[PDB]
Amino acid sequence: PGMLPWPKVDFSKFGEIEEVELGRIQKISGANLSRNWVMIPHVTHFDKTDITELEAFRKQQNEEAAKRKLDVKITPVVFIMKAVAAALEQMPRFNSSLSEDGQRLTLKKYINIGVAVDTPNGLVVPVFKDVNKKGIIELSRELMTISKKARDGKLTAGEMQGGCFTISSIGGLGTTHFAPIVNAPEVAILGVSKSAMEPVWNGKEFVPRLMLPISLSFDHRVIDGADGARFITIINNTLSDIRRLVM
Amino acid sequence: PGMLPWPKVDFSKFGEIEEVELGRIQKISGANLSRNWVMIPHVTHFDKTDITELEAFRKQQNEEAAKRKLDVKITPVVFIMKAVAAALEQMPRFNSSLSEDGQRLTLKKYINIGVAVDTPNGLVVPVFKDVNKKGIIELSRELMTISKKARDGKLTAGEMQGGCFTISSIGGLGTTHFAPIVNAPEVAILGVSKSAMEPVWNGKEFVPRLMLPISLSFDHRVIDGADGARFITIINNTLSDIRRLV
Amino acid sequence: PGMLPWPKVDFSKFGEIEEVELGRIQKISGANLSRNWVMIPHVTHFDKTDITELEAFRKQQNEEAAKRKLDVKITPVVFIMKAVAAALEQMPRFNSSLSEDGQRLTLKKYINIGVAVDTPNGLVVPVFKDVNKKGIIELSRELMTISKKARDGKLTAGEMQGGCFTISSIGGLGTTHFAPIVNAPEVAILGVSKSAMEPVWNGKEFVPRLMLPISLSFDHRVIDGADGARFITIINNTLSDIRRL
Repeated sequence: PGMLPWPKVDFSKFGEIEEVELGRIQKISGANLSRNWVMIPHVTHFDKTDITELEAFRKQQNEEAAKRKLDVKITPVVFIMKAVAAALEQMPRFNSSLSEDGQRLTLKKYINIGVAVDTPNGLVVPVFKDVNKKGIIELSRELMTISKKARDGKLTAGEMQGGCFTISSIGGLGTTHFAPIVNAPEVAILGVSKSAMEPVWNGKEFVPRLMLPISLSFDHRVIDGADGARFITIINNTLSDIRRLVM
Repeated sequence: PGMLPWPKVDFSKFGEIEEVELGRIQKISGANLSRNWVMIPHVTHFDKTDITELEAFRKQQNEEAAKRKLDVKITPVVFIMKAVAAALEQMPRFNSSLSEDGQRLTLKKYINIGVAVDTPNGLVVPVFKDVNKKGIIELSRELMTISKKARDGKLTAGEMQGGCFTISSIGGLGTTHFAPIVNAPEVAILGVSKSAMEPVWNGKEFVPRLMLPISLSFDHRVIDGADGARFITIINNTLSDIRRLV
Repeated sequence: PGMLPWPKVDFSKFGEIEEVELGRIQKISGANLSRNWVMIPHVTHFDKTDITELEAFRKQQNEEAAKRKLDVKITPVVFIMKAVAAALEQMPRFNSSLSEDGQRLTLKKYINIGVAVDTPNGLVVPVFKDVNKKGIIELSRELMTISKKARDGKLTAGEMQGGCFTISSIGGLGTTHFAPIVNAPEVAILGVSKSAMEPVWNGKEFVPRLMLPISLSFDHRVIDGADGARFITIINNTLSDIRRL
């Protein structure tokens, strides 16, 4: 509009350089991000959830699947998808998309969750259908299947759409927290960082508990701060108690 | 300008949908927020303040107001208001507004603070006048009244303006920290998250202390990083030491 | 465009005011920030690094130069400079700049790092050249000189040009973490907050360790989430395993 333009400077004046044309994909990504960033007023909430019992449960279930030879591995991100899916039911406004002119809100009745997955071509986001209607075992098989397909790059565009919400877990690579960008036309995204044993006050003394840090970036046009806090809390509570497993 | 449009998707290829029009109030706020988001380069500072003594002082104070029947609950946010007000005097540049062209900064000598209150239609921000000249009892009394007014939706436009700074306390609902958006034409906003008992090093051992996490988002055109850190430290030091309060 | 204008309010209605015109510098940096904020999709990563051994080594080195009277104070930010420079080597894509149209990426082979320094007129960012080639003692002396120069306001043009990466350490003044704005045309910026002794699990008990909080904002058009995590982890690992030097 009436602002300063990009800073054009001769980099060779300082030393050797090398210029590279981005891939066509990297360009599309960059274009979507520039739009998302400018159009969506971002607010990020941070939180930590006690997954001590979730972890013991996950290992317990993997053992049971091992003795009867099921060839299925339950990763912790499966429980995160389920916790998110449950939360989208209780707070339907997070399961939505805002119109282009920002006038109308489309409330989605179906629950599909995109999960960021690392490929040699950087992160991509496959979408899992009806997370709310599928069990841990079935989702784990899907995640397993989609994983290798992801790392090979044999991915169809059709598999990468229909998302209502995104989960990005980068804790395996690091960070204690992060502030992600919302994936339009979705209205929110959950970030997951590395877990760690922490001293938690029980009322008389500190006790070691396995804490999982999470973050929630949301479109502030659609969601207000109070509703954001209620949402990340529900996810917290759900993850810190796996009685949701016994339907 | 020359960027991609909002994605168009036929959402019904996926399942049942329901399109709904936003409320009048909602379109206005989201329109304010879009402007605030792009015209204000945001920096967010995070911090934690030891409120162990403040909590004991607060429960002591209104158990005596109960003894004299003053009909007033002292909420924690009242103390945060005073701490912010005191910090605004010590660093006047935080109590200001940038002109549209960004050449002129208006330093305000008055101190009014907007505080976010939850209502049936979401958070609203009523403004409290001369926070630096009012006592804990008076502010708490206004707070009870104005919050009650806000929930019924009877708030007046005059009670919604004159703001110099904004406080948003959502810790009663959750989060350990958050990064809020500045409410133009203001310059800074303070967020308050949920408190927790945490192990704090005393020099020889860890001891349990009640820690309140706070956050400060500010207009980086007006405020640089060092002053932002100095500002949140003052708020921290004021809340962690009730002497500075009185 | 199709957006609200800046709010228009007469503030004298509410009480005493005083309008002040910004200095030229303040106007200039504010204009830069407004563009950077809008043109760069920001993502901020957070982390903590165990600097217990670094701090013990740093104090040993200072006490040595002290008795020899060599006039050199090693500050923690010098180690961070070395850690970042090293990371810039391992992950060259952070050592770069994106074109105005966002189609071309300029990979640099030189490593210059700007470090935020406080002055009577606020923070300024003088650039230190060839950090990957220079030692800790040498950088410490450079830092002392340029810092005194900045506080006196005698920094040349060239002394503040050529940066590839910015480090802003405000931990001496406060904060437990913060999310800074990328200094275009750079691609990332590292913030450093106040260190504190924290309990750390060793497998059977909590032991006290000195933890330094760091944060990383970056141009998400160039850097994705995974590589952002890898980058901040390298700096973390380098700072916690001082042996690596």
